[PDB]
Amino acid sequence: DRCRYTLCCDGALKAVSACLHESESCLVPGDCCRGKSRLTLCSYGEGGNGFQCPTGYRQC
Repeated sequence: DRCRYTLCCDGALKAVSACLHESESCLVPGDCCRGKSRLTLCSYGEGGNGFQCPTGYRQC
C-alpha cells in the first residue's frame, strides 16, 4: 500500500505531516496539559527517546 502520511515533528521547524511508513518512525510530538488547557508542541525529554513537557505543564 501507499505510505501513511503521519504527523511528526522535524525537531527544528514545526510539527507537520510526513510520508512515512509503519515500519518507520519519527520524532512524535507531545500534548502538554496545563490545568484545563491542552497544547501540542515538539520537545524531547532527557533520557534517550522520550518526550517531556515544559515547566508549569504536564502530560495530556
